[PDB]
Amino acid sequence: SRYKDNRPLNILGIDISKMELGRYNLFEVSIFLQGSYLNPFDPQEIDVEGIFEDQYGNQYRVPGFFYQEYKRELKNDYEYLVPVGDPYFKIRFSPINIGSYKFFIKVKDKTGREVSSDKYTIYVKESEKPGYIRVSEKNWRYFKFDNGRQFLPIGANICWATSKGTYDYDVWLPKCAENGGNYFRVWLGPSWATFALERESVKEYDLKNAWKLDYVLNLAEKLNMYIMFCFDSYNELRYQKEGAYPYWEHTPHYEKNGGPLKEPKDFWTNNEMIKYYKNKLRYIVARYGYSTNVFAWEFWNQVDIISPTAFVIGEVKKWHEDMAKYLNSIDPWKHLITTSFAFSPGKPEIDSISGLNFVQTHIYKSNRYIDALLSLIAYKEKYRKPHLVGEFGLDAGGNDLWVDPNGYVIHNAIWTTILSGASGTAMSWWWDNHIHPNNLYFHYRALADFVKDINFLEEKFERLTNYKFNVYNREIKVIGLQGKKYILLWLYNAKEAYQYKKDIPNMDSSKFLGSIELLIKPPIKVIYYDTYRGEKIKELDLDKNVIPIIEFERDLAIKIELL
Ligand SMILES: OC[C@H]1O[C@@H](O[C@H]2[C@H](O)[C@H](O)[C@H](O[C@H]3[C@H](O)[C@H](O)[C@H](O[C@H]4[C@H](O)[C@H](O)[C@H](O[C@H]5[C@H](O)[C@H](O)[C@H](O)O[C@@H]5CO)O[C@@H]4CO)O[C@@H]3CO)O[C@@H]2CO)[C@@H](O)[C@@H](O)[C@@H]1O
Ligand SMILES: OC[C@H]1O[C@@H](O[C@H]2[C@H](O)[C@H](O)[C@H](O)O[C@@H]2CO)[C@@H](O)[C@@H](O)[C@@H]1O
Repeated sequence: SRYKDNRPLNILGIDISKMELGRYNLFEVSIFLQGSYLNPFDPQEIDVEGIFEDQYGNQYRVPGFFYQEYKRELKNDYEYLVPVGDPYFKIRFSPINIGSYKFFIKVKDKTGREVSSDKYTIYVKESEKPGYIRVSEKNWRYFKFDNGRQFLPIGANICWATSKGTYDYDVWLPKCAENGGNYFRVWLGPSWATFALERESVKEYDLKNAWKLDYVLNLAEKLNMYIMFCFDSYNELRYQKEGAYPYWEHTPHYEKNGGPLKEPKDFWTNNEMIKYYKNKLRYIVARYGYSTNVFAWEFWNQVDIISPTAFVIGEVKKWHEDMAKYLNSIDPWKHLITTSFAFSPGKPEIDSISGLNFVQTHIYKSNRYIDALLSLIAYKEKYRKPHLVGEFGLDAGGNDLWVDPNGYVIHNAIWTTILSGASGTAMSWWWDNHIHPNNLYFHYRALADFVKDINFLEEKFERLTNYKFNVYNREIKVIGLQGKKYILLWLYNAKEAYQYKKDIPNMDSSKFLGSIELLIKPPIKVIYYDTYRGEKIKELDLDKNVIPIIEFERDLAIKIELL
């Protein structure tokens, strides 16, 4: 209990970040206090709350959180955080309406003593921010912002840094954002993760790693990127003898390391563990819930491959139902909630629960993965909520970087997923050893420039059918969407798309290859798009439903407008 206090409860000072701010912007309160508590991360020991009210009756109860300031520096090849001042408490709020808000602070500690502040008034003006990310009410396959604009996630996993810490995100995130990226995913566990909150303990959270997460969230704010926060990863509950990067013997949950659990199976039902997990969810909501740049709360990375001694489907299901209900109830902004599985088809008993707002697929597969992605996307339409292919790679034991240095595998996956009805791109692994050093960001820029001017929420897209190839001496296949105004095609050569040795294609041809006939009514405008250079190649006005295919090396995109 390094942070314990044993003084009578009193507010000593309050700092306010600004009295005028924009819609959805951060309003931060710093609270200096003394009190009686053993653990500032436990609301039964000390409970800080900010009570906000707008002009329209809406009240918000925002939990406060323990905070330490740091100053970062680079010590050769590793980040070092120097503490600045004593720790204190913060409240982080974001206004959804404009106009006036009144608020005050309430604090209660374990003695039952309660103190409060006077009421303060702030004023909120309109801003450029689109709001929080929600499921689209127009098309349940897709996400939107509160203001109605679509959110199509384009990006990759960027789940932890090297020893350089936040200084790696200083490099990766601007490169991603300038190439059309608006999404990434970070890990808040296991204990070795850059942003691990449960580093030494499951009862107290790591203030340095939480500060790094602040920093990276602030960088995403500046770059208009949106983050999935993955709270826990399967390794935490997987025994050393089971392989696959296990970590149970080292995890703070284990009694050997000071935690409440004698075995990982007890995670789902141990009363002490459940209480501390809820405290962690409260801490996460308190410290990060304000942010519209939090796209989603994700409970688990691949919960199905925890130890088989620990995976009890009914208990994992009930835990997800209960925690999703608790998290939603304490989150004033009601962020999206999800979870993930390593098994590519997922677990319908869990994917079907209403408290998970969208489903995911992880798939690592080397052979015919285009067909596998299409099949999984078609299959999971049964859930009637968005589908994110949250992890994708070859099944090559991490050897994607030597097998495919040009990123053709990533290329194939992002085009296939977006044009098959998934909510956004397939999200690659290997951000640090592959995407960045091989400079693969251009693939995302080409795709983003192709899709960004289409409102997917309103096209009523469905997977392409009713088509007829007429192509000789070549095997061309199609992934496509047919909408009320647009038809989007990705054509690929089946004999070239899975070969990765050749250099990046340089500029297709002037020649006719073949044709594809579509069940559509002319006239139409046809745009041919180079998926590697990310540019229009050719435009063609047509009076019939037979679309010529120009010569191309590996793959080609076509945008068709119904006139
Ligand atoms: O440096 C930080 C940290 O790294 C840790 O190791 C990392 C490792 O470097 C990779 O980045 C790896 O990436 C995998 C992620 O876990 C991801 O969620 C996903 O998960 C894998 C899973 O790890 C595992 O490989 C699993 O294996 C399958 C296997 O493919 C086959 O199906 C077999 O029959 O079953 C097992 C499952 O029982 O496959 C999952 C995907 O299906 O895939 C990513 C790529 O592999 O993450 C590691 C951490 O999880 C440690 O070295 C740590 O010490 C170090 O500090
Ligand atoms: O920050 C990510 C890693 O960057 C590395 O530097 C790269 C740099 O980003 C760029 O790609 C340049 O062309 O090559 C450098 C490596 O040769 C390293 O600084 C590494 O430590 C970082 O983790």
